[PDB]
Order: sequence, then structure tokens, then C-alpha cells
Amino acid sequence: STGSATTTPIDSLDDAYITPVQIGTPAQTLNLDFDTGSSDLWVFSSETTASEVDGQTIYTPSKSTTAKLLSGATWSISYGDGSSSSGDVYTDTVSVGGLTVTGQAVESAKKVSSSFTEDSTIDGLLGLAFSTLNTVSPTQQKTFFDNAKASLDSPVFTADLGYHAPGTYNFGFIDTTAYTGSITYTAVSTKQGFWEWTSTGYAVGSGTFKSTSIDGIADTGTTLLYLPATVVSAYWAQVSGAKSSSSVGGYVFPCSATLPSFTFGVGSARIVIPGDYIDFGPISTGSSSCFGGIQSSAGIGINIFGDVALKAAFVVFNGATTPTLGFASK
Repeated sequence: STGSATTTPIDSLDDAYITPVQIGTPAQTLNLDFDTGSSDLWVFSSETTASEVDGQTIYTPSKSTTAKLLSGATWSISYGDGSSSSGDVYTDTVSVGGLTVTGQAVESAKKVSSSFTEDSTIDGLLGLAFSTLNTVSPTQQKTFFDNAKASLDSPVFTADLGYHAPGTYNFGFIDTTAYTGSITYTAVSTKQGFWEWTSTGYAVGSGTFKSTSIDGIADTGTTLLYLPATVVSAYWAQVSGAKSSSSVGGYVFPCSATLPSFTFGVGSARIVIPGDYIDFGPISTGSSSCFGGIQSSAGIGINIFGDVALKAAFVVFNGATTPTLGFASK
């Protein structure tokens, strides 16, 4: 089997991407944030505290003939941005782009933090990291991809995120029309539960490539590119007037600037992020200070190849017995 679903930016900045997901019988379609940095499929629901729902579409398990309470199971998750959610668990039929999993754990939110409430466009998350990170207790649950894997034509999914445009998540096949050149594959460590890999270096603009190992994670659920402070300083030094602002929370630059590209290495291959992809617009409405799309990871504990980086590439998440990642230009 295979599946193919379009993913759409939630706003004009590509702050996140939503993908429609069918849950239950008859289908209830929710728009979920596919997150290769976490491993829980959770939704706003009929159980979510009413004051914490503001415009989201909810899953109502009582209206699904295939929903079954997973008795005793609870979940609770905190994300790197400080957001969180928690609740109980149902199993139900879940379909993405024509690919159907029966018995998928659907984690129903009883509580969500303010950032989820305040984003009316995201009805929940669909985790695509390794199932060892799943938070369901006392019986850990498998991700949608892990449940679908055995049925897929090939044990892979691909992320093809658009810049200010829709893109595609495919399951079970590699669309050879969706990229240029060849796909370069690179090793993955699953020891932290992430799609963790080592980039071979970077370049700023037309500058020379610096060969250096940068361990990080491929994370579709993070907006920006978070890299070591040395790398990020070298980038922003090429933008007149750019500075790190403790009050804003990162590097800002004059909105009048033209940003240089940023290149990252995948083995001997190179992925070029155009400068425009690094512009996240005014820090506040009407400001002439703009927020940068490359930021320091120094306070995180891990480097994160988020959407800014991934949207410059066609990315293969290879879930074979030894997982790997593939990157191609497009």
C-alpha cells in the first residue's frame, strides 16, 4: 500500500504545516501537524476542556463506530517550545492520503497549553519520530508510520515541504518526479528516538564550504533551523545590522536586508536554503526589525534541522531495519 497527502502552511510565514487526516467511522477529518520530532498522535476532542478549544476541529470518539477506549491508558507530552498536552487514549481507524491503519492509538486531549488553544488551524499532532518516544502509559503505543510499515510497498515516508506553498507527505514510495539529481542517504542514530544524523558542514552565501560535523535532528514540527552558536554567528555576520536580541529571543535583522543563502552538507552533497527562506518577517506588526530563520541551538541541547532547512529539500525518512535519511535538491 501507499498514501499521499498534501500538506499546507498554516500562515504566510510557513510557521507550521497541516495535513488532513481521517479518523473514525464515519470519517472525521482533522488537520494535523505531522511532526518527525515526536511520536504521539493526539487530537483536540470532545474531551478537551472547553475553555481551551478556540476554533479547532475536534474528534468525537462517541460518534465513531470503530472507536474503542484503550482502558487505563493516559498520555502527557511537553515540547521543546514549552507547550504541552495530555489526556486519555482511544484506538480507531486512521487514514492519511488513502493509507489506512486500523487500531491506531488516537490520544484524546483533555488539556492543552495556551499555544495550542491560540492556534485555531492545528487540530492536533501526528508524530513520526521513533515509537520509543511515545508517551502513552502504562502501555507505550506505536506511531502511524510504525503501524503502517509492514503494509507499505517500501518502509519509507517522504517530506516535500513547500516554501510559501503546499507540499506533500508520501508513505510507502519515493516519487522520482519530485526531486532533481540524486538522493544522498546518510546514517541515522535512533538512540534519542529522533531522526538524528550528522551534517558534513555548511557555507554562508557564496562563501567557501566549511567541513565540520554537525549532529542534529530532522524535525518537521520545528519551524526554524537551530545550529551551533559559531555557525549562526558566521551567518548573521554577513547581514548588515543583524544582531542577537535577548529581549526578542534570537537574531533579528533589518527588514530592508537581502539575506544570503545558507548551504548544509549531506555527505558529499549540498542543500542550498535560499535567503528568502530565512526571513520570518517583522518581530511585531509594523516593525522594521525582522526575525531570523536561523537561530542558535545553544539553549536547546540539540541541533534542529527544522522546516527552514527541510523545505529546501526532498527528504526521505527510510524506516528499514537500519534507518537512514535521504536528501535531494528539488
